[PDB]
Parts: sequence; structure tokens; C-alpha cells
Amino acid sequence: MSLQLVKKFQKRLEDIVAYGGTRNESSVRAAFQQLLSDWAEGSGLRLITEVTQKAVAGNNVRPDGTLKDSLQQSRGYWESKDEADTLDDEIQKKLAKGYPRDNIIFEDSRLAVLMQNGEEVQRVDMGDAGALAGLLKLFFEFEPPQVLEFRKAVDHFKDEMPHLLKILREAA
Amino acid sequence: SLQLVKKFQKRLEDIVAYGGTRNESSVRAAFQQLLSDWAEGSGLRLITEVTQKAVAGNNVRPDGTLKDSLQQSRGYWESKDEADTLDDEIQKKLAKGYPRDNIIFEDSRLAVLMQNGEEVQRVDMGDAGALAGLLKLFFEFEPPQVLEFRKAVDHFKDEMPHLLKILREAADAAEQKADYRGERDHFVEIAKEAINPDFSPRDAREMLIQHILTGDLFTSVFDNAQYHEDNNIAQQLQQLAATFYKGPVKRDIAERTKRYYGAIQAAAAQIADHHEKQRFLKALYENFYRAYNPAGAERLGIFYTPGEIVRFMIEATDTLLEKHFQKELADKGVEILDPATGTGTFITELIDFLPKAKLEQKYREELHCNELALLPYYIANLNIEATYAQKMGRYEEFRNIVLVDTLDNTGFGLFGSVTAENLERAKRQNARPVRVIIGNPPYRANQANENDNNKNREYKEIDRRIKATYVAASTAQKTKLYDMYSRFLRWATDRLKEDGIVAFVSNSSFIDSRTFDGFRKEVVKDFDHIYILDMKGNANTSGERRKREGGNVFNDQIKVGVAVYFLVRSDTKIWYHAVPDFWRAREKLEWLKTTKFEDIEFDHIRPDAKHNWLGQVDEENDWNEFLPVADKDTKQAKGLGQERAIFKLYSLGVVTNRDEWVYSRAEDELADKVRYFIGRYNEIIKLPLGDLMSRNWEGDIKMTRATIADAQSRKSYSLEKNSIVPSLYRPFDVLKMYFSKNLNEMQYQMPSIFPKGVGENVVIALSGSPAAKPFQVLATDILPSLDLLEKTQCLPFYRYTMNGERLNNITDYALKAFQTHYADTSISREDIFHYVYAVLHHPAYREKYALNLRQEFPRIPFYPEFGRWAAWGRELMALHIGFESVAPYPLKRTDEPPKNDTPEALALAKKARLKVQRDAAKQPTGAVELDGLTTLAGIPAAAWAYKLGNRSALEWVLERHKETTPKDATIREKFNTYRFADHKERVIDLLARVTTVSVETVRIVGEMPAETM
DNA sequence: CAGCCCATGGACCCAGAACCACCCACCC
DNA sequence: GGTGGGTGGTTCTGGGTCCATGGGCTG
DNA sequence: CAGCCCATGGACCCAGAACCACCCACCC
DNA sequence: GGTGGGTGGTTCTGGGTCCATGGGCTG
Ligand SMILES: C[S@@+](CC[C@H](N)C(=O)[O-])C[C@H]1O[C@@H](n2cnc3c(N)ncnc32)[C@H](O)[C@@H]1O
Ligand SMILES: [Ca+2]
Ligand SMILES: [Ca+2]
Repeated sequence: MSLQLVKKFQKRLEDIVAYGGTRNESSVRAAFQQLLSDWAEGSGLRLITEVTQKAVAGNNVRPDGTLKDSLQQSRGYWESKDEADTLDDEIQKKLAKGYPRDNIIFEDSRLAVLMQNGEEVQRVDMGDAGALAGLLKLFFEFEPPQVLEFRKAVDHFKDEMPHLLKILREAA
Repeated sequence: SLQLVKKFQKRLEDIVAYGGTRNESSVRAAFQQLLSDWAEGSGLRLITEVTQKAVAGNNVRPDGTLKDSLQQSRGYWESKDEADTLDDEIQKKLAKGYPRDNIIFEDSRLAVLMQNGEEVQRVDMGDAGALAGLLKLFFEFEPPQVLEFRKAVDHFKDEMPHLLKILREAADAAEQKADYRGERDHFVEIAKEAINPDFSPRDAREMLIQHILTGDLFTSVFDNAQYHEDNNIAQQLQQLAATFYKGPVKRDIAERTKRYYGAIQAAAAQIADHHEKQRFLKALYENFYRAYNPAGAERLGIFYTPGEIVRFMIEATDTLLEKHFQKELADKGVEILDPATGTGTFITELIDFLPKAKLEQKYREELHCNELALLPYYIANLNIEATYAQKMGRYEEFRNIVLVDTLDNTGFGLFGSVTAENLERAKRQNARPVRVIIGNPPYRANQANENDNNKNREYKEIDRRIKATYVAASTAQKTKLYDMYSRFLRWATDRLKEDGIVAFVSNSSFIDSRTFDGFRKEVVKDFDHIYILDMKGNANTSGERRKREGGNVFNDQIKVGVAVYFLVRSDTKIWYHAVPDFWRAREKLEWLKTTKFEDIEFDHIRPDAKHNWLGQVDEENDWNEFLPVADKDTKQAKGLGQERAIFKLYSLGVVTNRDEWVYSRAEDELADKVRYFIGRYNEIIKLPLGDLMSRNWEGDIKMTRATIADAQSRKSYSLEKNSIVPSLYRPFDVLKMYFSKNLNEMQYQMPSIFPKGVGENVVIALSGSPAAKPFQVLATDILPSLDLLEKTQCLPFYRYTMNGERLNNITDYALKAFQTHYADTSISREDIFHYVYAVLHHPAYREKYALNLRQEFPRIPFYPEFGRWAAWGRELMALHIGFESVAPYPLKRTDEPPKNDTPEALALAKKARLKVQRDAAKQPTGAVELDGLTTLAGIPAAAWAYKLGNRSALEWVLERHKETTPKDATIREKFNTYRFADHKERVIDLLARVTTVSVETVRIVGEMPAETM
């Protein structure tokens, strides 16, 4: 993942605008769609594209792609724009319509913004492989606080098993 | 790949499982990735959601469009929801104008391809093998642009003669400028020491026309104008062209030549794959020479190797490299050299085989090649450089191509000094350690006719080494081992200094030829494993053999036999596999595509004592039974010890080298052709000595080696009137002939058989060795030609010594041996003669000892009766000795008037046809259509079985009475007078008389024993 | 005589909106 | 089975600025 | 040594022959 | 309206020669 996959995306973005003669989002999205999809396959998640979600307002909204788990539970989202728009301006309108913000990569072909827990965690340039590979690591690993607390309780056992084994040995 | 299809099948399952939605928008990503990843390997890219204006002005946006590197749509895709009837939804989209050229409509479970507005295939996406097949079709669809490109390449070939007229005129007008003449003269001198000792102005102007032609096409259809500015050779030749080709002169020839270049340029610009545009390179190569210098094309061997053969050898070389040397073609160290590049096919197909990670090093220092002609050099350098560019992505100059004579650059020197860089490349190549010498060497045994004055060049060193190795070990009278293919094989053996493989495609003569017996002894001593694959195809054959040989693996464009051979040097194991008989060219070429070297079941060949690899006599006969003649019995002086054969002297029929000038049906007509010949000859011997020696005369007469030598010695000729004699040219064809030593190239020992042409001798003429036609024997009382029967060898009954008498040629050794086996002193010489004749007509003898007869003089058995056989041979003899004095078999004559009463229909209706009327089962009906008016009928089926060669006796009297057009210009326009109308009545009688002869001999031969001794 | 007043007309471009194509939810 | 709505693309259409910079004054 | 004999296999091409396409004439 | 010539083009397909020229004699 990381370098290998991101560098293939950089070449694919170039092949799309070269063999297609279009820098339109609807055509250039395939590059980041396949980055997010192939990274997910390795992390036990899948990027399912165009999945309609409902907002608090009741407005149905369809992000470009959602990161679904094995139990059909959304864990992250993605929206691509073209290079011919202001990413920051499209961001307020998107979230105003009722877009999710728990874990969303808003991305134009040149800049990528990760918004986690409602705040912009990182803003990288897609030209820098290592930088993008860093942001995508945080996106694919962001976990809800439920699993964050379970993981912490597993660590508690690693220092509680000795104390527990004493009782069982005393009983044996 | 099936792996790609199998991943789609999994991706689809996960999308409906991890996502929970079967909506088309969500499930389409599985096929989008399949199409996109397949395309990334095929040089195309699936661009998604690209809008296309439909024919009805409306805009349609398919889910995906396959696009080429020139941003040109090559295919389309529209996914639907499984919750619909695909068939119904296809119609809706197609009615809104969705493209129907190459579209994959696809619901999640079923896929439909509509190529050319018609459903080519409908598959289920649960089957991986089926989807992979449907996808292959879609990804390999031939768009209209590539078909139009192919069509225009075919028009360019026929319009090449007219383009070369404009370019010739330009170069002719250039010799009016002193600057061009100066540069031209410097170039000729430079290339008289770099390319060929006899480089002439003609060769220089060909090179200039080639430069200007290639220049235009390389900038317009191949978009590599820089090639010339980076090519060392191109920069030495642009010096010559810069004198005249500039400004108005160039603008004028360009406006005229644009009418030929226009169509090809238009179509080629819409083609991205160089593997499609390399078909134009092949066409320029083969057609330029055919239109400009057909003669130089023969000496260079301008032909292209079909891709299937090239690919096969590259794969089979890798196989034997791993088997005997534990190396691969991609491994560093294996330096591959193509001694004759041509279009560069072998090197460009190696680039496509070698892995990308290793290609860089190989292209830079391990792939090498040589060329002699300029058009081939330029075409190869561009082909090689552009094939590398397509595979790698970057353009690098191939600095391993040399314009040098491979058979002269044996300085391992001024060879290759056209430019300074070319000389470096030549000296560097002659030091490189070459492991593999792959290639298709030029083949040319001899010039076709002496009048061509286009003999093969002499290569002192190679020729001297061939003489010491191949020729010295050959027990043949005629050596054809100075063929250009044999010269390129000697060079290869010597170039491989240590170990390696020489993989070549060449004439299959080496396998079986009386002349290549020395090669078949020397090759086993310099190579350890020899793997021959005979693809047959020899069309210089006739009869059932021609049908067996089949088509030529070179797209049926050459007539010689072809064999792909691999000679490895690590006893000698000779392996041989032959392609099946009665096959076609496409069948043979598809076999090379499908079969891999491992699958071929080669047969171990064990050379015999005469080094014959194929066609070995069965050593379980009593074949050591007498001998009709032996080279020693003929060369012996006296003594029965050295006289061990039935006959002493034997000769071959007179060969003239000018058959059309010395043979005619009428005595008076011959005399006129012969008078013209002697007439123009006597004017040739008056020319200046310079012109005499340089063979600079108008070639209206046929001057053979002998006549050329006498002319240069100023020896006059005259017409001896008593030299026009009767001669049996072909079976049953008694044409008149001028038997003079001055106008007949080789009379052999026929002066001693038929003294002065008119003598009294009866000869049993047989076939020679090796007979490619069935064994034939005919008795003649008139001088036979060398080609009455294949390589006719005449055995005479008498022998006329000089100032002497007819000494009986049947030896006394034979007389006694026959009067001893049969214990009958009555047996005479004029009885053994007839006995031998009947034995040589015995059907079981000709069948059992066939292989023996094909390779040796026919040894004769000692049949029990003698009397019965001698009688048969007497009856047989008389039938052929007096075939003009037999009883004409009654043949019904039917006559018909011309279609109309116009003078011109009568003309087109007294012209000969002489065709045997056959059936739908191709069996003689028993009727011959002599001309358009007369048709003979009533011929028995038996008469169609006396076959002298591949033709019946009757088919011989029809063939040799047809009005064929003379192949000599003068004879055709001044001495062609034969009209079947004049001889019609004669051929009618001859047919009936020969019908009797044939029907008699089928009976006489049929009453002979069913078994042979 | 160098500051100090007095004109006077300028070789585009980009946000609203319409509307369109396509597919998904939504009635029907 | 349309229908409206979500999303992205593709035409039209409408509608309008501060400020350079030569010349005449002018005390 | 030049002046006789003796071989020996040869880098295609092209005339019918369908068999179409188109369409005038000929029945139907 | 088919239907067979008339005319021209467009593919296959079948089927096959005399004679160069080195080497070995030879006297
Ligand atoms: C059959 S073509 C090469 C074929 C090549 N395999 C191809 O696929 O195009 C024979 C070529 O050998 C070349 N050649 C190179 N060196 C030669 C030489 N010394 N003598 C004769 N031809 C030579 C000729 O110019 C001619 O183009
Ligand atoms: Ca988007
Ligand atoms: Ca679709």
C-alpha cells in the first residue's frame, strides 16, 4: 500500500487526462476510486460507490463513495471535485446540504482534505506520494470510540492475566 | 486474463455483501475495474462517462468509453440493473443513438457484445472462460481506421512504379549540376571500398532515390523526422541530396508526389500501434526493388520472413539455450547477431519477447545486426527504435546496426567505412562474443539466364573456406555450394568462436541434394545437435510430388523448399520433423503459431555412408545384380577387369543453352533464326575490345559462356548447311535441331553416339539422378535432348570411334555373364539390349527398387526366361522406334462451325486448346478438344496409363504442339510463326498413332510377371 | 520651469440560470 | 412507469471600473 | 593450362474460374 | 417480378522449365 499504490494512482490520473482528453471529475475520479478501493481490500473494508445516506434534515445525500465494513456499516466517506473549482467553497455547500463529517476525504485532483470528528485533520498535496499515503493511513484506520475503548480493554488484560492466573493456580 | 475475470466475480459478490446494494451505480465498479485493468495491458484506457454527440444531434454518455493514445474511441460499455430485461433495455439505448460499433451492454449476470451493429456473442458472467472470450473480442476489435490503413498500403504497392518515375526524373535533372556530380563521384569512390568494389553511378542514384523516398514517408506516416538527423549514414547521404533537393526543386517534386502519399498519410495518422504501421514498412521494402531494380532484388534476396516463423525460432532458440547452455535469451552474456536484418523483423520480435526489466541492457549492447542495402537499413533502424520506444516509453538510438557486407566483414579493413561511426560499429561488432546467430540468409544458387549479366558476387575468403570444407568433402561433379545461403552458413559456423546456436530459415536443399553431401558431412563435425523442421513447399516440382509438397510457408511467394533449422554447438544427434504432405500455406503457418518446440516429435536421423540423411535405400535387397553403366567402365581404357557393366560409353542429351534459337519444327525456319544469330554475332566481334570484355552489346541474341568467350577472342562463326539434323526434343516430339559445336553449349559424348547428328545407333534413354519425376525409359534413333526425360542419360548400342566404326557398346563382360547364367551361347548383344529394355519397363521392378533407381544407375536382374523378356523388349522397342509407322487407332473426329461468321471468330476458333476433356471426377472422358472447331474422341482409358514421367504419352503430343509464347524477345517478335492450323492434320494422325503405341505398351507391360527378382 | 492641476474614455469574462442526461428513490 | 430529486455537465445570457498620463497652468 | 566433359537443382506468377454486382432484356 | 445474358470487377486456385557454371579431366 502506501507508496506503491499512491504512485500507481499518480500515473493513472495522468493516463486518464491523456488518453481521454477530459479533466472532468466524472472521468478523473476513477483514479482515486481505485486507490481507495485497492487499499480497502487489504484492510478488510470495501469502497462501495454512490451509496445514498440520509442527513439529520431528512435530505437524501449520495457521496461519491462510502467505506463500508463487512457488516454493511459505514466507517468513512469520499467526495471528488474537478481541479476547476475551489475545494474550500464546495466544502461548505456540501456539508450544508447535509454531508457526513465523521471521516470524509474531500478531494480535487490536486489537493486532499481529511475531516475527522468534524474538524480538518490534514490537508495534503496529491502530488506528494508520502504525504497522501499519510492522510490515507489516518482515513482507513479512524475507528469509532466503541472500538477505541475495546482495544484499550484488551491491553488491560495483558497486565491483568498474571493476577488472574494466580487465582486459578491457587484453585488447582 | 482469466485471473482478471475471476477477481471481477469476487469483487461483484463483495459489493452486494459489504455494501448491501444491487443498484447499478454501486455494482458497476466491478466491471469498470475489469475493463480498466485489461485495457492497461492492451495499450488502451477505459475513460468513464465521456459524452458523445449521437447522429440525431442528441448527446449520449455511455458508462465507459475505451480510448486509444490519440484520444480515439475504440469501444464502449453500458451497465444496467439486473432488475430489468437486458434485451429490452439494449433497444431503448440503441434507439437514443448509443454507439453500436463495439459496445458491451452488461447487466450483473449477462453480457452482450454488439460489434458492427450485430450481436457477436452473449455470455453469462458466472463463467470466467466465456467472459474472458467475449472481452478478448471487444478488446481486439479492428476499427475502420486500421482496415482503411491496410487498404491504402495495398494501393501504394501498385502506385509505387509511378512515384518512382517522378523521383527518377529529379535525380536525372540533378546530373546537370556540377556540385551533385562532384559529391556523387566522391560517394561512389567511398562506397567502392566500403560496400562493393564495383559500386556504380546506378547504385549511387538508387541510394539517393531511396533517401528522398524514405525521408518523406518517415516524417509523414511514421512521425520520426529526427531519424535522419541522428543517423550517421543518413547524414553522409544528405550531403549528396543537399546539392539539388532544396527550395523550388523540392517544392515541385513534392507537389507531384503528394498524390501517391496522400491516402496512406491520412489513414496512418489515426493509427497508434507501431505493430500495425510496420505493415507499410514491409510493403515499401518488397515493392521498391520489384519496381525500381528487379535485378538487384534477386542478388540481395529482398523478401520478408512471415512473423509466425520469426516468433517460433525466437521461442525455440530460448528452449535449446536452456537445454544445452542453461541460459536464456534475456540473460546477460547472450549476444544475438542477425547477419541480414531486412525489415528488422528478428530484432523487433526479440524486443517484444525480452522482459522489460532486462530489455534496456540487451538493446544497448547485446542485440546486433548488419544490412547491405540502404532502404533495408533505414527501415530496420526505424522499426527497431520504434518497437523499443512503444514497449519502454522512451526513445533511444539503436547504435548496433551496421551497413556492411556480412560475408566481407570477416576482419575479426575498409569494409563499412561509408561513415566513421559505421566503421567503429563494424570493428566493435567483430570483437563482441556472439552466442546466437539468428536470421533468414539470402538464397541464390545461380543467375537465371546468362543474358541477365547478374551473377552472384565473388567473396574470396568465404569461397576459399567453402572450397576447403564443404566442396572438398563432396563427391559430386556439380557443386552448387556457392549459393548465398551456403556462404552465410559457413560464415556462421566460423563466427560462433566457442559455443551457441545458429538458427536459420533457408532452402531445404541441404537435407537432400547430391551437391550438399559435403555439407552433410562437415556440419556433423562442427555442431553437436541439429534440429531440422522441413516445411516442404518446393514448387519447382511437378505431378503428384507438387501436390504433396503443398504451399510455401513464405505466403506461397517463393518456389524453393523451406526448412527452419537450429544447429547447436555445446556423436551428433540429427533430429528431423516434416510438416504433413498436401498442406496449404496457412495450415503450415498456423502450425508454427500453435506448436511449441517441446511438443514437436523429432525423428532421430542416422546418416548413411554417402551422408544421405533422408531417403535411405532399404539394405535388404539383392540389388548387387549387374550394372547398366559405371563411371569407371566408361573411363577405363582396356581390360575386362575394369569393364564391369552391360554398356561401356554413356552420355547425356545435347544441352544447347539456347533452345529457342536452335530448335524449330521446320527446317527452313531454323535456318533463318540460326542465320540471324550468326549474323548479329559477327557484328558483336567487331566492337571495341573494352565493350567486348565488359559484355556491353545489345542482348538481342542469346550469348552463353562459350559464345561470350569466343567473341572476346574475335573468333568468327559461319552457317554449316549439313548440320540441321532431326532430334527427339521431348517424348514423341521430333523437332529439327542445328547440331553445331559453336552454337550448342554441351554436346557431351553424343558426337560418338550419333556422329554429326545423322548416324545409325539405337539408344535406351533413362532418367538421371536424382530423378524428382518417376523413373522413365524411352528408346530413340535420333539425338535425344538432355530433357527428353529428367536429366536424360542415353545408353547406346554402338560406339563410333574417331575415324572409326560402330564398335558394339554392349561390353563382352556382359555378353559372357548372360551366356553363363542362362548357359546359352546363342544370347547375342542385340538380345541383351532388348532384354534390358523390357526389364526397365517391369512395373514391379520400378516399384520395389524405386529408391535405388532414384539414386543410382539401374542394376539389372537375371529374369528366368530371357527369351520371353527379350521378345517383349523387341515389341516395346519397335513401338517407340517407329511410332510414326504404327496402325493409327480409329479416333472419331467431330467438327463444329465458329459461333458467328465474323473473320475474328474464325481466328479465335482455329487457335489451339488441345485440352483432355475430364469429368467432374477429374477422370479422362476419352476426348481431346484440339482447337475450337475440331474435337477428337474414342481414346481408351488404357492409353492414359502409359505415363512417361508425370505425363501420359498422349498428354506429351498435346503439350508439345500448343502455341506457347517464346520467352526470347527477338524470337517472339521476329521468328514466332508456329500456328496449330498449319500442323492440325499432322497432330490428328500423331494422336491416333501414339494412342495405339500407348494401348499396346499397357498390355505388353501388363503381361509381364507380378514379381521381381 | 518643474511641480501642479485637469481631464476622459478604456482589444473581456464570469457568475446566475436553463436544461439535459442519468440514475436512485418514490410513488403509483 | 413516470416522477422528482441528487449530481454533474453543457450551453447561453446578461451586464458592467477605477484610474492612466499628456497637457496646460503658474507662481 | 586451357580446352573439353559432366552434372544438378533453381527466393513465382498467372490464366482460367468461379463468383458476385448491377442491370438491360425477356418472358411471365 | 423473376431470370437469364451482358459486362466488368474481384477473389481463389492450381500447377509447373530449360540451363547456369564449377570441378574434374586431359592431352
Ligand atoms: C530475406 S532478406 C532479410 C530478411 C529478414 N529476416 C526479414 O524478416 O526481413 C535478405 C536481406 O539480406 C541483406 N543482406 C545483408 N548482408 C548481405 C550480404 N552480405 N549479402 C547479401 N544480402 C545481404 C539484403 O539486403 C536483404 O535485404
Ligand atoms: Ca463528486
Ligand atoms: Ca449504466
